[PDB]
Amino acid sequence: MDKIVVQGGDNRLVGSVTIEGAKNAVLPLLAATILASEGKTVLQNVPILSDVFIMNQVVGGLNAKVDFDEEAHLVKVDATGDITEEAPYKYVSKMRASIVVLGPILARVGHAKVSMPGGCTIGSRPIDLHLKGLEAMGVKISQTAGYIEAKAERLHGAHIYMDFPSVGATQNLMMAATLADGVTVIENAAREPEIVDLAILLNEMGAKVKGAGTETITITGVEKLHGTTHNVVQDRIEAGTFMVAAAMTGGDVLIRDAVWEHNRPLIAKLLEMGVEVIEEDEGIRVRSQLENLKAVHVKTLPHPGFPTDMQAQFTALMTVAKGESTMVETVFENRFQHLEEMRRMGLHSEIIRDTARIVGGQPLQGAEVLSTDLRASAALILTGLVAQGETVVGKLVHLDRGYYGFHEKLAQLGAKIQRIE
Amino acid sequence: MDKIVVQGGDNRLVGSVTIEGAKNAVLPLLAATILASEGKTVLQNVPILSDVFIMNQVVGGLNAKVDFDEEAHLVKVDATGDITEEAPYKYVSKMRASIVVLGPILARVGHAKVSMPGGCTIGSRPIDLHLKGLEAMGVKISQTAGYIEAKAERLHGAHIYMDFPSVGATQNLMMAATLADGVTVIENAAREPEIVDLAILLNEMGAKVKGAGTETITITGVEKLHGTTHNVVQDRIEAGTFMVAAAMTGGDVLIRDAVWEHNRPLIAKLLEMGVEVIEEDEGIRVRSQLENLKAVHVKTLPHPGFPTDMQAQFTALMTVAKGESTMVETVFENRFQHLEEMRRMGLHSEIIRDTARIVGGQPLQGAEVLSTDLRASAALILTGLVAQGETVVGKLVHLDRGYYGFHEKLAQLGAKIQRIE
Ligand SMILES: *[C@](C)(OP(=O)(O)O)C(=O)O
Ligand SMILES: *[C@](C)(OP(=O)(O)O)C(=O)O
Ligand SMILES: [Cl-]
Ligand SMILES: [Cl-]
Repeated sequence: MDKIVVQGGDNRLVGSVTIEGAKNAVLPLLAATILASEGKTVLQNVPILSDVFIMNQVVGGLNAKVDFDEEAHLVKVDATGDITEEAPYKYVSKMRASIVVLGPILARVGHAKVSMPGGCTIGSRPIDLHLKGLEAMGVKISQTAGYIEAKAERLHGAHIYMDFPSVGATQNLMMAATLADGVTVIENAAREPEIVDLAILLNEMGAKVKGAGTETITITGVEKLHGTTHNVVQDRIEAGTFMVAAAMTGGDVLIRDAVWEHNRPLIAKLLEMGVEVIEEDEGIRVRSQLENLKAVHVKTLPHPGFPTDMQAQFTALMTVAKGESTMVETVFENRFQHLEEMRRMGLHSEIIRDTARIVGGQPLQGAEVLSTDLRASAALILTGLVAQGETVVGKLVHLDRGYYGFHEKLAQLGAKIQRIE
Repeated sequence: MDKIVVQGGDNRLVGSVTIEGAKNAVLPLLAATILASEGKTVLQNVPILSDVFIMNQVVGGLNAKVDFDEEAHLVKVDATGDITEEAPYKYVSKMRASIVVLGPILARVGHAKVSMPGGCTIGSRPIDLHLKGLEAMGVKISQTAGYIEAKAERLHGAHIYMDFPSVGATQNLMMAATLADGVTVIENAAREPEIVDLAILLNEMGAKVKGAGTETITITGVEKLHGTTHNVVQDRIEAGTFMVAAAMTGGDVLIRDAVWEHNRPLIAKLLEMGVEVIEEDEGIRVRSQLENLKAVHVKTLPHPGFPTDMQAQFTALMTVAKGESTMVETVFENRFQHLEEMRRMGLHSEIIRDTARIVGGQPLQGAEVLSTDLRASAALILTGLVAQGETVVGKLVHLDRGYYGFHEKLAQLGAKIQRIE
């Protein structure tokens, strides 16, 4: 379909950029609207992304009324009617994150039918942590012709120790627990900012959720939740993507209203590399002198460690620094596909299992490249800014799941970039 | 788009099956036709596959005349004219194996322009072994706007120790060596049957290639090669796929004219599992009693070890054996994607890095599933034969690269299977 075309070199980025609401918070926040049996829920700062339109179809398919005012970045949900139980294959097959309606359907309805997710290109993503935790809460799981068929005669709390701090499983279990009998304790919980924002929404709806952001979340079940109005937290991955873009072009960019505390492990590694990062009244400013950039080691880890969703973009910055950088991806088994396409731009990298070694300063050239996944697409476009000549990036269906107007925002900062239909 | 629909649970396969010429031999054999400056080359037993049509476009684009008589399974090549140098992005981006014209173009023309391959879904596949070996032969490598630019002022032999026995790099280097000055020795060479068949063709064309099938290939360069007529070796992966299908359905199938020596590590593991494998005058017969199948351990390795191109299909057979089987995939890093789609059919598997553990005897159900790659597609269809209910397999573009008439061959053995347009 469309292509993004970048004229390489001389793309120093200068100016200010507005960041959308978080893709990875709005999807579970929309799932949470099913819990409210009284009042309507309004989410503000909603990003206009393909994944949001799909989740609105999933929630609407449960007999909730979903209205998306795109100009106002607002979604209104009326879940006060009789909620139904099915999340069909036609939606789950297009977006794995659809799975986070399982918990709220079980809490509100007591039974659910959710298509089992299949393979994902960036790694094996089994949902046993979701299903094991729900079984501990009294849910009987069957699987029939591709569907998870879940029944809770009397959903109840459980003391769950997570083998891994799964973001999606933590969200599913927290939401199921809000209307379960008694207390649920999730040990080794995901600590990501999106977990915190979901807990804020649930507490605004009349739930009793404590500890979000720590390794232990405690939920005290209640009889019913109420709708509320809530601003989606800023997208820290879109914010971090523009911080990386500023750093690798020797730019000076103000990322408007960026949250320092969400951006911590990225900001610390940018400061270690020699990038300047300044907290100002209107946002976080990122500036760099290209000759000051030094190679670093990064290891992706569950929050508060370095976020896997920033890894591909950070490897693009490692290409311009001085020395050999090392990126260790521990969260996803197969998230270095962008480094394979970057070979076409002249980038040599050494990949052994979960570790990529990248010598900075190689003389890259623009080439025709194809996106394999959302963050890989952004990493290819960022590398196109610094390569010599013209880069053409295709398979933009991936970029459109998580960035709104990426080429327009880069062009207003001074990049020679166009999106051609 | 097209779908394969399987009615499962009762699909004992009985009868005889014809196997096509090898997709992994015909592609390098077609590249080798560029070496012949006198006489035309005729390949017989050519399979009707999408990859063959692309390779015919690559070779035709070098100013060789390529005629494919599909009814006769015959390709005729006239490379006696002035051969050109470019293998463009529009072909390499659709088929990585296009890269094996680099060696023969350098041998025949002395310069080449070949699009650099990018990412592949089943694993990182860098071509450094190809380029390092060509540099040792006097080729100067540049990279410009996505293309490998290669020039050999006077191509010559080299004593190359391969870091890994790469099939494609071994093919590229042995073809380049045929017209180089002096002797080339490839240590730690690929030993696969497709290497042996390519060496047979080169020797029939007047080359001096010795040692194919062993860890050391020696090539003595000559001035020019001549066209010849050659039967493509039988596809041992299609043959092995029907051996696995017979075993997992408790069938009795004669795989016509199968070559025992090419099928060795697969046959030995089938015998260890309890399958009966009988060498007969018309082919290799595979029979099994389902209650006799026992779990086994398999590790993929370079030939003569167990072939990675049989791994996915063999994991489908592991689902019906008694006990816990283990599959270690050492050749590719991302080749367990079919096991994630198989969770939709009810299959639980434990995947840690390169190792998959599969408990046999789980009660699988048919579901709608999507192919991720060629051998994964075959593995999903085979699992559909034994699951209870209807399996629908999509994304058949992958299957069509390596199997001709797969659903028709299974239906004539008794499978309840249809390909719907
Ligand atoms: C991965 C990216 O999951 P999703 O697309 O989000 O369902 C995939 O399917 O490749
Ligand atoms: C792998 C399968 O290589 P190819 O398709 O053969 O070029 C890929 O590109 O996914
Ligand atoms: Cl389904
Ligand atoms: Cl021979």
